[PDB]
Amino acid sequence: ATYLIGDVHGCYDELIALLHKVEFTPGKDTLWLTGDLVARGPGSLDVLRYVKSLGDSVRLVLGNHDLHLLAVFAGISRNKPKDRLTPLLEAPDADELLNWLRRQPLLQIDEEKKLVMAHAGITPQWDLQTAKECARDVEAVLSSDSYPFFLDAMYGDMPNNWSPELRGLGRLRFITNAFTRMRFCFPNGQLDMYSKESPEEAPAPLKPWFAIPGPVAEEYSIAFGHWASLEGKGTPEGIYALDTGCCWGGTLTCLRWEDKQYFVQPSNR
Ligand SMILES: [Mn+2]
Ligand SMILES: [Mn+2]
Repeated sequence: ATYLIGDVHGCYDELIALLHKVEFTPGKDTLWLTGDLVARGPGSLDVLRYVKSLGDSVRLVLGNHDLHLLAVFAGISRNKPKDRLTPLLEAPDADELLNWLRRQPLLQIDEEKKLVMAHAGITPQWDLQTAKECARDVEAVLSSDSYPFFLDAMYGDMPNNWSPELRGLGRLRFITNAFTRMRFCFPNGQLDMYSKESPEEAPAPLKPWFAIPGPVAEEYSIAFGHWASLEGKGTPEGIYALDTGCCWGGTLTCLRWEDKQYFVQPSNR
C-alpha cells in the first residue's frame, strides 16, 4: 500500500501511532512524507533516525523547516529555542543524519500513480519539465560540499515571478520559495511571501496557488503539506493538503492512495 503523511514536525509518537494504525509494513508498503520532519515537536532526532532507517520504503521531500535545520547545523542561522532542535544538533550521529537529509529531493514524481509531491505544492507558472529541472538545480547545491553557501543565499522573498531567464541567486531563491514556502498567488501566478492565514481570511486578489490553473495540476494529482491554516480543507479534486497541524495541537493525517482513505492521529499536546 501507499501512504502519504503531512508535516510531522518532530511528533514522533503521533507518527508511530498513525503508522501502527495502518500497519505500515516496510518492504510491502511505501511512505510518502511532505517534509518539515523536524522542529516545534519534541522528537526531531527520533523522526530523522526512523525515516532515514526506512530506506527505499520512504519518499521524502524537504520543507522549509528541514532547510532551516540544515542552516543552523552549518552555522548559517541562529538556533531558536522554540524549535527544540538542540538534541538532534548535539547528537553523536548528527553529521550522518543531516548529510543524509540534505541529499533528499525537493520533488517526488510517480508516473504510474500520476502523483506529484512537494512541500508547498507546484506553482502554476511551472510545467512538469521545469519543476523537475529546478528541483535538480537546488538538490545539486544542497548535496554538494559547498551547501552552506547556498543555505546562506536562500533567504529572501524576491524575485517572486518565474522566468526561465532567471539566473544565479534570484533563480535559486525563487525555486526554494516556490517549493517550500508558497501559499498564496496573485492572478498572474506571482508568489506572495507574507500571508500565512486561511483562504477565507486572505486579502484581495490573493488566491491559493492551487486555485490557479496550471499544467502540472491538470495532468497530475498533487500532494503537499506546509499550509497548516488550510487545515487540509478546501482543495479542488486532485489536490491533497495533508498538513493538519500536529505540532500545533491539531492532528497528523495519513492518506492511503489505493482507496483514498484517510486516517488521523490526534496530537498529544
Ligand atoms: Mn512548511
Ligand atoms: Mn509545517
